[PDB]
Amino acid sequence: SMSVGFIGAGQLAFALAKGFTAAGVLAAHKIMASSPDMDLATVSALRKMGVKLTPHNKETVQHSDVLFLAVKPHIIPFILDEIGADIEDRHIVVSCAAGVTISSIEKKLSAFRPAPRVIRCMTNTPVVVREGATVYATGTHAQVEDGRLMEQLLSSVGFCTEVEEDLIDAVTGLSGSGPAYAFTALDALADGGVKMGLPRRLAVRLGAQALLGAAKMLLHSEQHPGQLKDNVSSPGGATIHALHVLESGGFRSLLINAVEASCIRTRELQSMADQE
Amino acid sequence: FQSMSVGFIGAGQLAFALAKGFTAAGVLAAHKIMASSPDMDLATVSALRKMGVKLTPHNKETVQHSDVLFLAVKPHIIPFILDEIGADIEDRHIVVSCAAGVTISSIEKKLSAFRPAPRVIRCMTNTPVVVREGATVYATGTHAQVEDGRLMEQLLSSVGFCTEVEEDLIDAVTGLSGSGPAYAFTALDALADGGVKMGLPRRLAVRLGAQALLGAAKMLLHSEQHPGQLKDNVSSPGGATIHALHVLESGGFRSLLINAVEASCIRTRELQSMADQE
Amino acid sequence: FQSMSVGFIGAGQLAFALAKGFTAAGVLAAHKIMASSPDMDLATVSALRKMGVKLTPHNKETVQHSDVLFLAVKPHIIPFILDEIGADIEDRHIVVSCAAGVTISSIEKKLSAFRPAPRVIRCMTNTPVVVREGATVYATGTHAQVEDGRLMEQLLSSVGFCTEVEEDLIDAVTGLSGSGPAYAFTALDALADGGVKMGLPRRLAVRLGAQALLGAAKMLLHSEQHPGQLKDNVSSPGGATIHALHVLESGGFRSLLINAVEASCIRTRELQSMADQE
Amino acid sequence: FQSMSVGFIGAGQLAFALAKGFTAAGVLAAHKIMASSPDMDLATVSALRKMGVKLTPHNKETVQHSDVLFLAVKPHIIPFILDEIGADIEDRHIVVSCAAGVTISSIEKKLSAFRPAPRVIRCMTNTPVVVREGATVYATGTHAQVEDGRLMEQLLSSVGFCTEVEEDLIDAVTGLSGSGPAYAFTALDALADGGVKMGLPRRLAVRLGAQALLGAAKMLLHSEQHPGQLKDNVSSPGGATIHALHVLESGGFRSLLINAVEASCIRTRELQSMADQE
Ligand SMILES: NC(=O)C1=CN([C@@H]2O[C@H](COP(=O)(O)OP(=O)(O)OC[C@H]3O[C@@H](n4cnc5c(N)ncnc54)[C@H](O)[C@@H]3O)[C@@H](O)[C@H]2O)C=CC1
Ligand SMILES: NC(=O)C1=CN([C@@H]2O[C@H](COP(=O)(O)OP(=O)(O)OC[C@H]3O[C@@H](n4cnc5c(N)ncnc54)[C@H](O)[C@@H]3O)[C@@H](O)[C@H]2O)C=CC1
Ligand SMILES: NC(=O)C1=CN([C@@H]2O[C@H](COP(=O)(O)OP(=O)(O)OC[C@H]3O[C@@H](n4cnc5c(N)ncnc54)[C@H](O)[C@@H]3O)[C@@H](O)[C@H]2O)C=CC1
Ligand SMILES: NC(=O)C1=CN([C@@H]2O[C@H](COP(=O)(O)OP(=O)(O)OC[C@H]3O[C@@H](n4cnc5c(N)ncnc54)[C@H](O)[C@@H]3O)[C@@H](O)[C@H]2O)C=CC1
Ligand SMILES: CC(C)(C)[C@H](O)C(=O)O
Ligand SMILES: CC(C)(C)[C@H](O)C(=O)O
Ligand SMILES: CC(C)(C)[C@H](O)C(=O)O
Ligand SMILES: CC(C)(C)[C@H](O)C(=O)O
Repeated sequence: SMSVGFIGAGQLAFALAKGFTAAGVLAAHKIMASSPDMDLATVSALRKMGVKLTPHNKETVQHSDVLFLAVKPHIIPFILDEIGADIEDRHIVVSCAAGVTISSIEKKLSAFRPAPRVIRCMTNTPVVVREGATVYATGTHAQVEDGRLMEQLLSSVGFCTEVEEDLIDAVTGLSGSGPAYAFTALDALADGGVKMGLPRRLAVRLGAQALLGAAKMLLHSEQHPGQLKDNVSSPGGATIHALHVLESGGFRSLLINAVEASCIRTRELQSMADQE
Repeated sequence: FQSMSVGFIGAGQLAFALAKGFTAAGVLAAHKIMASSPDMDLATVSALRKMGVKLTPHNKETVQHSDVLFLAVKPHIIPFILDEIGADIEDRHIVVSCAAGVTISSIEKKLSAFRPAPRVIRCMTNTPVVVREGATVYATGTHAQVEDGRLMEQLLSSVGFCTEVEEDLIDAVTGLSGSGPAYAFTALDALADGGVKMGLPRRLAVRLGAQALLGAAKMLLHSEQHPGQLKDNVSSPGGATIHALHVLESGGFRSLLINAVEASCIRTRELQSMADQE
Repeated sequence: FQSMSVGFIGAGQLAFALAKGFTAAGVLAAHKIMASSPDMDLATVSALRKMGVKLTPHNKETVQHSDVLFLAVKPHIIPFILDEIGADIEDRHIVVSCAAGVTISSIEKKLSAFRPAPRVIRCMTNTPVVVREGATVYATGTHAQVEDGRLMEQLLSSVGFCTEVEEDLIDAVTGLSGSGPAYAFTALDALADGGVKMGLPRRLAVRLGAQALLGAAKMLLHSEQHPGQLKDNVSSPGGATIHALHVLESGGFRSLLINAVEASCIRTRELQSMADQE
Repeated sequence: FQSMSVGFIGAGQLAFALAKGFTAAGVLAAHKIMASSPDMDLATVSALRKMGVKLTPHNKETVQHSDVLFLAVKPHIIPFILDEIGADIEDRHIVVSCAAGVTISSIEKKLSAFRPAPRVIRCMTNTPVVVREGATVYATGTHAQVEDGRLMEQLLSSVGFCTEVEEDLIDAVTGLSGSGPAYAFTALDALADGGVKMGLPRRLAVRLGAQALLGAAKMLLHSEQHPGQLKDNVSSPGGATIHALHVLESGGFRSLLINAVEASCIRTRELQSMADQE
């Protein structure tokens, strides 16, 4: 029954729309997405899914019950000025934009109607295979059932939980950027397999299966990742020799550096936006 | 395969992980599984008992019970248990060695002193078979029948990915997907430390980091695109992800994971060469 | 036994540390202990004398006094004193070698040239036996009776942790708990320097750093949880500890301690290889 | 006093650790302790309840129960609970803030708006109070009576080392002994990895590494000698320990621990600067 809109018909709109329709929670034709350029590739893929496309953001707003903001963060103020007069009391406005605060969104929208229902979320591209990692925070006028509705919807495409808004920039550096850390690691592990004599295709398949299985083990275990590691490492054995060379390069410190750098850049960009 | 009895020589981490995976998959009833260990007071033995798996101190009883016999002892114990139960191997047995490094030829040579034509398969797997997401390769031995490889692939596919390989790939597979979960646990612990540094509670940071790794791995498995293209899709221009990828690159992140696979593979080969010297 | 007599061949640091621990524990009166060194002017010799330990320059006299005979000379002197005292070993003697690296085989070979069936135990301990918090492992030799191992474990448990191991673990134990105290002394000196840099008086910084290390070690010994979980409990999100852990990780702190255990273990094995060649 | 009543505002890790230590020491019966948290479903809340500690969601009830009132909430919550309970502080109350970074000045300013002359003590402790081996410092506030400091030192000495300091030392103490246990847990995990690399079972490696750290720390606390002298006594010429110390030095081991104390102390000061601005 629910009509869903995406302002911005790009990578994230495609990923969510694919996940929602694969989950069977939405019919593709009950989704509408808008972008200025109707000839983009993401738009073609959405079109082939059966999603409704239009260049006009107002049509997306008028179609939608739940309205996702899926444009780049510096575009958010422009489209809020554009469609703010079109937001109705029935709308739930879900901002997916990195860094952009609920306060900044409500300030724009409240100049039109007084009580906009805003939810901010951070998700990631694996919603496309229904294994996303999603957090959300509720705005000033978001009703209790608004947050419940959004958790049910986003749980259909992965993990979803409510957070205080002040955690979301850190979540962005961990699970928002996290898939890229994983793709980098998987490319490098495959190079390692190839160096040691494996065909590339097998090395890619085995590395990716190893990462998936290990992540699932941790999610299903009550034990600390160090204990799961201890269970792998036999005394004198192959694994503990390999963990040593990771440690000698400061492997752990690089991943900490990465989360920190993505979080800090997220905060720094929003600081630029608020100054502007 | 209801007519199939499965046994484990060794009742430790891998025997538990496989028995838990097989029974969760429904391909084996736990009472059709027997496992043996000289220490019936181990945490893995207690876990196997509560599953319904039959337990005995005596390896000979495992052999007599089993059709498919998994060798799940440490690699240096393999020649001792081959000498112990070699005279008990029957024509019906398929011997599946899971031991790192240990060659099919060394196993066949030991068993053939007792009865010619032992049916031997060598595999390398990993602990995530316990959640039915293992990564398993196997190589068939000299006297393994064609049906033996198909049978073993059917059984091991129920607990994850499984494919046949030439034996000379297995030591490298060991360094990639055998040791792989440990690389992942290390990475996930570090990613969680990063989440905590930036203000997340530890439990949430662990959950999100693990989910991000799982989802990305599944994306790559289900996509036709290169990991670099999927990575390019994450990084917006000027954005948070590309800033983070730069600091990974500045530390030689990629080279460390190459070093790891290499070090595990080389150690695997080194240990077997020491065993072959003995 | 409260009638048991104990001897040390080599009245140096370890003989002092064990004798101090045994007597502080009350398991031995100092007068049941005899120690021998060629130089009766050593400081360790004077310290033992003040405790009430019997001293002599003659290793034969220590052998005649003793039931349990500790060998506490430097490893390259072990063959020399075995040649000197071998004809004086009796049926009643338990010979306990504390020497790093020196194998039970090499000791039994020297002593068996004089008299068959020497009862030999090899141990590795560490200096904190002086405060009854040592870490000790032992392996029993070919002719040690079952009660010899139990007696030695009872004695050494009075001054710290003590457990039986296979002899092939002892060189690795040497690199971990034998050299271990030196790693801790280095760490405590540096932690104190950090406290001083941030404005603490040296005496307070030393006291707090050592207390923190002691308490943390005791927590781990008394906990069922992984050290990573205990570390996670210390680290509040965004907080001081997680910031400090990051700078440790950026320097490869963990890899340095792995390097250290490895280097001590490898050196221990290399030194014994040189002795065996000679 | 055996009539003294103790309260914890914030029934989390530190409240559990202190309550466990106080009761294990016998200085307080569990029923003289009350702790409050807004979520009565927390694991720390259940652990305290099993010990016999009184629990309530209402911070006012803890204040009414208590003579000595510990503030054991996260630092940014301190101003919130001072506003909540300030009108309930009485002449009899000793308010002991355990919060990292939070100054006596800021606490006395909030409480004095309700009632003049609050008796305030600030402390910094660490988690090993749970095994009665904490490291604790305290500074007395403007209106603390002389016996208030003595009472607090007597109480906190029951669970470890405790001494009075000037308040301007506490942020540095935080970086040394407050974060200290986490440095030790990291070191012990890595030492165990080294033991495992060289062939030790994990459980034995963890046990020996922790015992070595504990014993070394106890040696230093009981010795009059410099940690460098104790280190010198471990290092035999040409031997295993001095080889291992070299590889520590080549990685700048000492500098990493200095970096850590500094980073924790600086972060502690920075967090309080942010609070003071707010
Ligand atoms: N891609 C992901 O997996 C995730 C992205 N996000 C957030 O989602 C938002 C979009 O990310 P992507 O989809 O990656 O960027 P993208 O660049 O692929 O798509 C952006 C879309 O906005 C469209 N657009 C530009 N100007 C517009 C306007 N005036 N009106 C309407 N549409 C307009 C562009 O044509 C394009 O279709 C960003 O704020 C990003 O931070 C958050 C979580 C993960
Ligand atoms: N743990 C893993 O994830 C994987 C392990 N492997 C291989 O599986 C084998 C076992 O690995 P884990 O189970 O991790 O070792 P583990 O040490 O947990 O279990 C070893 C078992 O062998 C038993 N055992 C010792 N001597 C025995 C004897 N004479 N007869 C019967 N049982 C005896 C021990 O009591 C213990 O139950 C090794 O060869 C390892 O390389 C292969 C791939 C993955
Ligand atoms: N110091 C420690 O905490 C530990 C030391 N060990 C082992 O204990 C043995 C000695 O260690 P330290 O006491 O540190 O050495 P140390 O050099 O302090 O004492 C060695 C003693 O042997 C004496 N000695 C030299 N030639 C002798 C002879 N011909 N007959 C009798 N005594 C003779 C020396 O005079 C000196 O008193 C070494 O093999 C060392 O590996 C093992 C574990 C811990
Ligand atoms: N954990 C340790 O070993 C040490 C901690 N500290 C300090 O102790 C304080 C707490 O440390 P942890 O116990 O580790 O924190 P924790 O987070 O484990 O426990 C904090 C407790 O405060 C409770 N809380 C939250 N809002 C509250 C409210 N409005 N009223 C009452 N209780 C409330 C939480 O529910 C939780 O039970 C912090 O200021 C920390 O700096 C100082 C020295 C050592
Ligand atoms: C799975 C593997 C054989 C690599 C194990 O982790 C080991 O190190 O022995
Ligand atoms: C998901 C995320 C917002 C982190 C995106 O990958 C970006 O870098 O802009
Ligand atoms: C004990 C300490 C206050 C340093 C805590 O571990 C933290 O990091 O907040
Ligand atoms: C205890 C030990 C044998 C390791 C001594 O410290 C040495 O280096 O010789």
